[PDB]
Order: sequence, then structure tokens, then C-alpha cells
Amino acid sequence: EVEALEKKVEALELKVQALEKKVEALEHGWDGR
Amino acid sequence: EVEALEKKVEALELKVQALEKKVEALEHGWDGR
Amino acid sequence: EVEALEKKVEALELKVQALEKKVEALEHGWDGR
Repeated sequence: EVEALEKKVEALELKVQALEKKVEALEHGWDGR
Repeated sequence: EVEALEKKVEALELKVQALEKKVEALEHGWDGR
Repeated sequence: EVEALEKKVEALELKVQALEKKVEALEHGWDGR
């Protein structure tokens, strides 16, 4: 159970990081995004 | 404890999915968004 | 293990909340964002 929750949490960390990069690019207009 | 953390994690999965849909719509201009 | 996962999950909750605020501001044009 705990090891599987570790997996889900790390998967969420990656998804959140990807969202952060995309949202920062939209906010700041990076490379015309 | 573990069952409650499962709940928090699934709640985060849904919030992240909703954010992904919204960010993809902004990036791609879906339906004029 | 469990206490550390609680920490990671709450950190994700804060990151997701910040993303939600930023995405809602982009969607709605709050304050010219």
C-alpha cells in the first residue's frame, strides 16, 4: 500500500512540474507561447 | 492514516487532471479559449 | 514513511492550489493577466 502510494505521489509530482512549466510559459510568453 | 492519504492523493489526481485539461485548452486555443 | 508521504502530499496540495489560481487568472483575464 505505502509503496504504491509513493508511486502515485511521485507521478503527481511530475504532472505538477509539467503543469508549472506550461503555466509559467503562458504567463510570461516564453518563446511566444 | 493510509486510507486517508489514499483519499487525498486521489483528490489531487482529479485536481491535476482538471488543470491539465484547462492548460491544454489555453495552449491550443480549443473552442476559442 | 507515512509521515513523510503526508509531507509530500501537502506540498502537492499547495502547488496545485497555486496552479489553480494562476490558471483561473489566465482563463478569466483577472487584472489583465
